[PDB]
Amino acid sequence: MQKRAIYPGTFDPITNGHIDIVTRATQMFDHVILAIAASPSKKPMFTLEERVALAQQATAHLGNVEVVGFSDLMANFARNQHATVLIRGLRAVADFEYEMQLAHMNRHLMPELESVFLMPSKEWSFISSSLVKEVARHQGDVTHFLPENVHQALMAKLA
Amino acid sequence: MQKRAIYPGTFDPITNGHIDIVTRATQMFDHVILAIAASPSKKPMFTLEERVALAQQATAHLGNVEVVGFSDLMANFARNQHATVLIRGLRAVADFEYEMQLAHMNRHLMPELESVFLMPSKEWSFISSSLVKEVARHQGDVTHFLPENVHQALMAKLA
Amino acid sequence: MQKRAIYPGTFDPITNGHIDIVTRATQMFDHVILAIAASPSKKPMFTLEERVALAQQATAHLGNVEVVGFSDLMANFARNQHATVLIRGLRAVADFEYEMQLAHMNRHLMPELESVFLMPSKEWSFISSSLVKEVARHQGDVTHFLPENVHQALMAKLA
Amino acid sequence: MQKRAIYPGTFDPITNGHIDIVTRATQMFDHVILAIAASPSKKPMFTLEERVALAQQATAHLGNVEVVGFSDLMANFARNQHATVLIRGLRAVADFEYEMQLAHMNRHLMPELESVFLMPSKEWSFISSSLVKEVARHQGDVTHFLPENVHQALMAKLA
Amino acid sequence: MQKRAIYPGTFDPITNGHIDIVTRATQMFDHVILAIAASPSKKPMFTLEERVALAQQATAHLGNVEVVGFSDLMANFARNQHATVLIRGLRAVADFEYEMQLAHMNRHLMPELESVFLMPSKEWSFISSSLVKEVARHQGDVTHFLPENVHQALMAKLA
Amino acid sequence: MQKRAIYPGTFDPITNGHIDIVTRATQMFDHVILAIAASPSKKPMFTLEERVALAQQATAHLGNVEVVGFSDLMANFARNQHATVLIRGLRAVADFEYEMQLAHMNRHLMPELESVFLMPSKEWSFISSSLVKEVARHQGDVTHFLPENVHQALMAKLA
Ligand SMILES: Nc1ncnc2c1ncn2[C@@H]1O[C@H](COP(=O)(O)OP(=O)(O)OP(=O)(O)O)[C@@H](O)[C@H]1O
Ligand SMILES: Nc1ncnc2c1ncn2[C@@H]1O[C@H](COP(=O)(O)OP(=O)(O)OP(=O)(O)O)[C@@H](O)[C@H]1O
Ligand SMILES: Nc1ncnc2c1ncn2[C@@H]1O[C@H](COP(=O)(O)OP(=O)(O)OP(=O)(O)O)[C@@H](O)[C@H]1O
Ligand SMILES: Nc1ncnc2c1ncn2[C@@H]1O[C@H](COP(=O)(O)OP(=O)(O)OP(=O)(O)O)[C@@H](O)[C@H]1O
Ligand SMILES: Nc1ncnc2c1ncn2[C@@H]1O[C@H](COP(=O)(O)OP(=O)(O)OP(=O)(O)O)[C@@H](O)[C@H]1O
Ligand SMILES: Nc1ncnc2c1ncn2[C@@H]1O[C@H](COP(=O)(O)OP(=O)(O)OP(=O)(O)O)[C@@H](O)[C@H]1O
Ligand SMILES: [Mn+2]
Ligand SMILES: [Mn+2]
Ligand SMILES: [Mn+2]
Ligand SMILES: [Mn+2]
Ligand SMILES: [Mn+2]
Ligand SMILES: [Mn+2]
Repeated sequence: MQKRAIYPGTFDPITNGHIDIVTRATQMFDHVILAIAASPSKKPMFTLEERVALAQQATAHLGNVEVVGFSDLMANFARNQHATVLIRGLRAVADFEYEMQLAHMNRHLMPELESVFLMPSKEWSFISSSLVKEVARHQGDVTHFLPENVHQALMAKLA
Repeated sequence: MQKRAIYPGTFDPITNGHIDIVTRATQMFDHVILAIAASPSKKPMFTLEERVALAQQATAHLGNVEVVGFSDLMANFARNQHATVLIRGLRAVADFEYEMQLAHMNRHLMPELESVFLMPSKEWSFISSSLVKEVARHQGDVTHFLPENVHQALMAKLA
Repeated sequence: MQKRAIYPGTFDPITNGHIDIVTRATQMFDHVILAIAASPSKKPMFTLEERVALAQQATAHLGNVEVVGFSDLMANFARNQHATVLIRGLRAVADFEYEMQLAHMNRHLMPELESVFLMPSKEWSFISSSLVKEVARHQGDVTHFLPENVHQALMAKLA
Repeated sequence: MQKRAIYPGTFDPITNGHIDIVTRATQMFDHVILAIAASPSKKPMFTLEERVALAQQATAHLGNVEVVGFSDLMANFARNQHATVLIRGLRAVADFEYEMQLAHMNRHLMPELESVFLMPSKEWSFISSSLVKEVARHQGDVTHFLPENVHQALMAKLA
Repeated sequence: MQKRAIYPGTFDPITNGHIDIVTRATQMFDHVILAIAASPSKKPMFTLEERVALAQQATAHLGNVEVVGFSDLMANFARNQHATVLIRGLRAVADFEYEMQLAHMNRHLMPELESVFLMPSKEWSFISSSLVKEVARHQGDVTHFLPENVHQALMAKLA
Repeated sequence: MQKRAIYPGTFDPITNGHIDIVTRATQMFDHVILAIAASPSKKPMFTLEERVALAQQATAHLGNVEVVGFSDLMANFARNQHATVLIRGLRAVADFEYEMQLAHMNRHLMPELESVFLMPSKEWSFISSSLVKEVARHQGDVTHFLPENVHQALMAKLA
């Protein structure tokens, strides 16, 4: 079957953890939409424009990945995009109770959208965009957790 | 014995989950005070006035329920109201560590107030007011999680 | 109202933690039935008869407590005891998860039997029958965690 | 793409929860192998042959499901079945922790076998084979949690 | 060996829980730096100056404790201070997933800095500075959780 | 100061995870006692003598490590070894809960024996003796998770 999956998030910025997850998704699903939310939600270090461009570059090597931005309800977008699979990354440091809440709400909103939880490499299982941003903003080295293009952009952002 | 119990919260707005919990409480305790906190805590979608009126309507069918608003320390109000039972709803997606912290603090503040944790129906075990508000604010259908009166009020609020 | 509550468990043996919980229960409800399950699958250290005796003496000072043993389905025994409140203790977090399962199953078996979780004192928040037995198997001093009569029995049973 | 997925477990016995998960799997992948592990260390109630039979009938209505038993290393069996997706169900939180261990071990044993966690309906989020057996050992009504043929087998096995 | 340990935090204000942890640290390590972060992070009830002075007084009886303030990355300061041990208090109500995330990030940033988790007395295992501040700000008694000097300062702050 | 630390466990068998933890301990304290408990109730795969031998060789490269077996109460053995630091490893979250219980019990038995939790590398954060044995029972390759001598022993023991 030709499944269309959606992998939503703020990607602010996209990390090696995100790349790990989306790469794993492309191996089991025909088309993967990496959906970037225009979430002013607490000042996106990067803007949607930057957010999208960085993601497009970091996943350019992935043939069946499509980077697209969206506003408001993720489920409404997933429905319009005809996605039937919702990719969620599950870190060792994940808020499981929250993921359950989100998945059940998304199922209520769009039952035809099935939540699929993927696990990243042990290497990226203990980090997050906010932690990375916080560390970088406070003069810490986060080179190891980001694609080269994102690393360069981050330095420009904090300079 | 004639126990007086208090069921505190922001009820912003009251949901079917809250109704579930308070209804279960009225079956084991003589008088249940549904206490609504005037918690400006991050802009109450609804005002205390609205908050109270909506709750009064949603629990009007419950004979031994009294909806009352209060400000500042919940324990101080519970003490003045002569409550000896503190109702706490325990969702499957609850922050247990937080509930423990809260209960122990409340016990220090008022040892004569006993924390009672009740469990809602599987139906409401994965939702919360903030999630409901967030989904509704972003164009999602939350009709299923609210009493009719609250549903109508919510639509007016977001229009 | 005069509610009848049941506090089921293996109580092998009953500890100060159990005493703490049942005591809190007697202050909320008219009559409390401390129900000891045979639990053959657990290969209890003490026989049902022994555990019943131990608990009886350990709770003799509590006028409205009744100790009874049972091998039936807890739900059926609860219904037959005319109990409408099911008491459970919440100390540690992985207990909560297991407790929700039994609670939802028990609600399925007897919907009018309302689950009520109570929280023990900080003093007994880290003990369990199995841990006390483990320490006692190695001759460690567990006098602080058990009722006088239970400690003697545990000592005599292990030597 | 035509992916082959494997859904391993002890299935002692298979429950509606398992049915829920495998069903969600058949809607995402072309072929699903419901693999029943011998699991001698668990001292299963039903023999491998019995569990296989039970599952076969319980999933007969699902065209792209295949039930097979195995005593090999799950990873090796997966490779030999030509599966590239490993299905796992996430109901409760302590499962998630244990699941990450097996997932990371299995990824170490077969890196191309991608772990996929699915979430069951709220309806079966609190049941397990062991709990159903426990209730059944006490003659409790478990018809609601098992496929018709499994319930009969469970009844006949316990009397 | 002569180990130099660092115990970082906002100490806003320092509580009996903090005193408990730092006291335990001084018993196993030669020199303990109680590092106070100048974290404007959501309006420090107390200023760094106040924060430091209160801590110095509350730990004056501890000979090998040095109270020092720092800004930005904790790891950068720890490195400059030549610390090889990082003290983290682990409460029963701790965000473990967060502690893991933090520890792994700190290990990436400074591998020569080893994270050591200490456990406070049952007495302080269910509280935190934010909860204490919130309760006090809302007219609750928090005398029991603070050193006398902090208690006096807190009352002045809220008057 | 010259502290003596004890790292107790069943070590059945000792894994790279254990090696990771004890190694971190030797860098903080002068002398470390890796204490292997008989743990008859666990029905260990290897005898105490075997586990001691295995650990001795597995930690021979660590000058300040001492391997000893014991069947006494861990607290008493710690006191008799003149240890004032109790080393424990924290990998997964349900371990933390169980660890707090033993820690509080051990503090009750020997208040001057301070509990110290260390965190293993991401590399060994998902392994355990039981999981390695489980994989090995099915002939899976576990060379990556065990010291050379332990792997041989495990291979020879299972065939
Ligand atoms: N390092 C990672 N490994 C695996 N999954 C991840 C990782 N980081 C994020 N995810 C997952 O990707 C999705 C989107 O996450 P998001 O865009 O918020 O980035 P984030 O790192 O989680 O941000 P933040 O640090 O603000 O929490 C979520 O399902 C999340 O669990
Ligand atoms: N759906 C629900 N089922 C059971 N208990 C609930 C539910 N929603 C809230 N509660 C409980 O009722 C009490 C008050 O909760 P509150 O008023 O904050 O609503 P809320 O849904 O928890 O809000 P929020 O989404 O902002 O977290 C708490 O003890 C909470 O656990
Ligand atoms: N120390 C304690 N504090 C609070 N509740 C407790 C405590 N010990 C047991 N309980 C609760 O009492 C009920 C019965 O528990 P049980 O009879 O199994 O004793 P137990 O200590 O939990 O045994 P075990 O060590 O085998 O787990 C459960 O709901 C349990 O959560
Ligand atoms: N009710 C359920 N809902 C969702 N997933 C489930 C459910 N029961 C089992 N699973 C999942 O299916 C897989 C196999 O589980 P298993 O065969 O052990 O049955 P089980 O119910 O988990 O047994 P037990 O009661 O012995 O723990 C696991 O990944 C498990 O998480
Ligand atoms: N009562 C306590 N017992 C043990 N450790 C504590 C306690 N309070 C704080 N800690 C630990 O000390 C360190 C610093 O904590 P912090 O300075 O943020 O105070 P805090 O109480 O955790 O603040 P907040 O209430 O805002 O969360 C952390 O590692 C934290 O876990
Ligand atoms: N891989 C690991 N990483 C970090 N700490 C570990 C690891 N394995 C064990 N430990 C810790 O070492 C101590 C002793 O553990 P133990 O000897 O039981 O081995 P184990 O792996 O935990 O065994 P089991 O598989 O039976 O649970 C415990 O404090 C435990 O948390
Ligand atoms: Mn996130
Ligand atoms: Mn809430
Ligand atoms: Mn128990
Ligand atoms: Mn299972
Ligand atoms: Mn904090
Ligand atoms: Mn262990």
